[PDB]
Amino acid sequence: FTTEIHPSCVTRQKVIGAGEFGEVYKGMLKTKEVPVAIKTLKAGYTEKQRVDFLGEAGIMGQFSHHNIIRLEGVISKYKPMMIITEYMENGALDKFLREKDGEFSVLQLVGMLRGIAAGMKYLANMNYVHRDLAARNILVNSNLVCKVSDFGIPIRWTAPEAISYRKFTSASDVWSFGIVMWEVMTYGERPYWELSNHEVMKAINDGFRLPTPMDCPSAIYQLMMQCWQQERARRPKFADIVSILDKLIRAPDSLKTLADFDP
Ligand SMILES: COc1cc(Nc2ncc3c(n2)-c2ccc(Cl)cc2C(c2c(F)cccc2OC)=NC3)ccc1C(=O)O
Repeated sequence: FTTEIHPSCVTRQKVIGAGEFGEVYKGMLKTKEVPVAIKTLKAGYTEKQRVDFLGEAGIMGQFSHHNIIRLEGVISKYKPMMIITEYMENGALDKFLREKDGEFSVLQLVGMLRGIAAGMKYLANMNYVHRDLAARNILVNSNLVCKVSDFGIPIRWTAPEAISYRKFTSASDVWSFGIVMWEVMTYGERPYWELSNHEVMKAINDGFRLPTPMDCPSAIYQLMMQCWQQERARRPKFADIVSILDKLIRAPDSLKTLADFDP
């Protein structure tokens, strides 16, 4: 099932974006009132668009994890149709970190990566391949919890066997996670900067990998490199990534850089 919500229990308060299917709002939901994100289906939709739009909520409704965006419910009996999710105060991860450049501890950044990895582990253990994992598709709440969203072709986030041979697996999601680690540790820099998609694919085949971010711990960058192994069977699983990041968090000197020992 999917909880069906009566439109009188929703208040749209502010437009916060333009989605694939229509406008997206911040609002409130009566259940004590809770802040929500509200995706609407624009009037004048094709049957395919209506099916696609409501399919997102079908997938999302199958999952319940602290690092996966919560579906509160849908409005499908009234118009416009709406998908109601938990509101995430700090928005998209890549934009959040760019606005906060240099303002987090390395422990805090690794903790965000730990949450993302835990959400992805849950997805993989439910045999869900995401295929579109990127910092723009992760949301951050006011307590800095990061949650995967976007349940429904960007070359530089995709594993080469998925580009060349359309082999999308949890292992290719792991490649994407590596790129996400690099987005996080650079505070939202664009992967491969403005190299062309062709130059990106060419460099990866020749063995180029993204370079170490400034002040990135050695174990974190080497974990990225392991996620970017050309042969997908040599990549860590998400269960391994979660276990590795927990060890680093528990030995936090492993995360320190020079400024932690000087000005
Ligand atoms: C977009 O900007 C924000 C969104 C915020 N919150 C928020 N919370 C939930 C959602 C969204 N946005 C949002 C806003 C606009 C758009 Cl177009 C989409 C969404 C999404 C969303 C996403 F960010 C990525 C992928 C899929 C999404 O919907 C499923 N999911 C729901 C908060 C702050 C900001 C900000 O920049 O200050």
